[PDB]
Amino acid sequence: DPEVTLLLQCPGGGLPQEQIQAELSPAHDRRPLPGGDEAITAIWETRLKAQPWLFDAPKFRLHSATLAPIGSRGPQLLLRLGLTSYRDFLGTNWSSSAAWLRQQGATDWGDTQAYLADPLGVGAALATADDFLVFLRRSRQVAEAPGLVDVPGGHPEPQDLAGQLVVHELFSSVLQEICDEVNLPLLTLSQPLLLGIARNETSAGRASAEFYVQCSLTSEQVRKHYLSGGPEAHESTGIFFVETQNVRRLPETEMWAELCPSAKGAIILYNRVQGSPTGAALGSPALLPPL
Ligand SMILES: O=C(c1ccc2snnc2c1)N1CCOCC1
Repeated sequence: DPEVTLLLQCPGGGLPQEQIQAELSPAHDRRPLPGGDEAITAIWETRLKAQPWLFDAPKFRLHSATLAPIGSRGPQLLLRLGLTSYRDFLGTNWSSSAAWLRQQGATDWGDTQAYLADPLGVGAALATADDFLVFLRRSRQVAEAPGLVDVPGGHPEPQDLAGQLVVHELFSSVLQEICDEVNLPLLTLSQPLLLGIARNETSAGRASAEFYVQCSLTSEQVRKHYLSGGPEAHESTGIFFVETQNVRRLPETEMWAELCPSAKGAIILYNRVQGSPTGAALGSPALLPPL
């Protein structure tokens, strides 16, 4: 799967909010382009002169994420974050020249991402009370990954002593994206666990935080809530469900070729961190079938 790379696999079945620190610093921002940020401005101007209803928005930038030694007490993860924007994304990661910016970053800074916006996404492996994961079909008319399968999520917009508010907004935003797109009540959702971070190599290495969220409703009830919004209540064109039993072998199915890279990230991390039992009971051959 060359279109997805794992940057972080979380320990202990995934990390709760209270075990994560963030450092939000201009030291973690994109570097100005070698010939100046005028190239980003020119692309934006061309875009607005064709689609003048478009608007810019701020985004978090992932610089890096450092895990503590396993088995330790105290904070278990440090997220190094800067700030970027939708405009900077359109002029760098989404640019036809994105691979040239990666080579220049290697040359100038020893960092393939130095000249990339790299806005941080969020996504969820969302499980039902009857043990299914939730999938969404993307419109065939959108610019990114048309007609492919996705999981719930988005790209959160800003607003340890400003850090804890930032971690709070990241955990909040994955629940908000589930309530807005799937139309579920907030009180049917668990507190999220962070499974890990996955990079989209088809979009020049931009990264998504991937979470595990449990719903107290069954697959049939989740479908009812999704549909009862009507076609205007969601960006996706349909919802469907796969037994957690069958998610284990999903990369061997015809569905895999239809998953967008960030949804592949969410399913690989679910299989590694929530699947793959470590103990004698769940590891027994009748509960963990060979092959
Ligand atoms: O939701 C998104 C979107 C896509 C990529 C990124 S990367 N940073 N934030 C993003 C936001 N879009 C694009 C514009 O039209 C509506 C759908």
